[PDB]
Amino acid sequence: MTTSGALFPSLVPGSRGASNKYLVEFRAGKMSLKGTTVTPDKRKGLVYIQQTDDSLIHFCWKDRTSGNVEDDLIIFPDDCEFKRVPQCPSGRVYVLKFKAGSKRLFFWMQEPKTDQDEEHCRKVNEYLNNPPMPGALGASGSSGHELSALGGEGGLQSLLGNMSHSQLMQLIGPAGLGGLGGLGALTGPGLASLLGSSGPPGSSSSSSSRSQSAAVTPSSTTSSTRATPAPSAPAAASATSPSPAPSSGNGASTAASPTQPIQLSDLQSILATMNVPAGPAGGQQVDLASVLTPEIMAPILANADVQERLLPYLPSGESLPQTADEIQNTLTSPQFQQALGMFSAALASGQLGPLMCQFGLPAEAVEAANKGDVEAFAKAMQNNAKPEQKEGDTKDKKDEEEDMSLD
Repeated sequence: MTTSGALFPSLVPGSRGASNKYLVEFRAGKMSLKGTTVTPDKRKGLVYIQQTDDSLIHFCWKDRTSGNVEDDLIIFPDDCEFKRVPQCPSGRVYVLKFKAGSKRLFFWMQEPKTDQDEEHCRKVNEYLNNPPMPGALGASGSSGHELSALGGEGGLQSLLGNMSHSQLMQLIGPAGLGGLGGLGALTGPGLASLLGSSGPPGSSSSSSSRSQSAAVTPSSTTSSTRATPAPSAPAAASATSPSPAPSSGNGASTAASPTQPIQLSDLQSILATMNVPAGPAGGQQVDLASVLTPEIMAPILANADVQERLLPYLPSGESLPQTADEIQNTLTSPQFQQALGMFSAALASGQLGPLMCQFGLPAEAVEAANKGDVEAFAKAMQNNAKPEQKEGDTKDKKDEEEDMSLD
């Protein structure tokens, strides 16, 4: 014997008395590449945020169709930023941008009430900014250097030595530059620190040595002004709340809105070479497939003269359709965007031009196609997407025939 047989304290207790599992949890889904085309993954999902035992932020997305974990990442302090997409009409689409790597995961909120929209964003982005007091960050005071940081070549120099005897002459320019940028900076003011750089009154100097205020006296006496002052109050025109409207960017719409990328043109180019199933010389290739849709492009891309310009410019890893009853009926999306993008490259060069004349496309598109104006070609085919009028059936103005009616 050792004890009794009336044992009870050998079944373990639980918790649920302020012992939370997660830092943040909310209903949201995401978008994914289905090839070159991005599509929403229209499952019910959950995003959640948790802390690691190393004291970093663990971010996770899970399914609610069966309940599976689908994606998870440990994120370092400041390494990501979560923001709402401004191009969204409702506001429910969001983006987690990774500042290292240039990766963007586009999310979409599946919470019904939009009253919590900014509240979830704030809670997420505060944990990405401020971690729950880690000690695993490291230290650097007078050490912390990598002696190579891997291999594969670096671009810190163009050549290690340049072979040039004639290297004494400087590059000649059309004007030059002076000392702008070497102004001296702030050294630490005391006499005007936060004052605004103003000086003392000018009423204290009253010597009266000169009193010149006019020289418009060629006849000497010209004192025709008897007793009529002119204060001259408005020295300049100004407004407290100006609001432009004529706003032009070289055209009254063309670049009048802000279209400048935040380095995104270079970042999307390297991503297209590294992992994204896109083209680095493209972007427009993916968009024009929504404008020049399969119904119009079916007999065009089914012609051999177009295929013989697409096929040799193909980068390998794709095989386009060859007949119109494939293109009009049997498609996904990426294959058509690849076809549209190789088409637009040959069109923009001008050499595809002659075929548009042979197919029988609109005269404004046929003109644009032979120049290489893909923007005007797309606009012409979008505006003239109709037959010989469709905005009323009353274009049938027959007024009888008497046989002798053909001349």
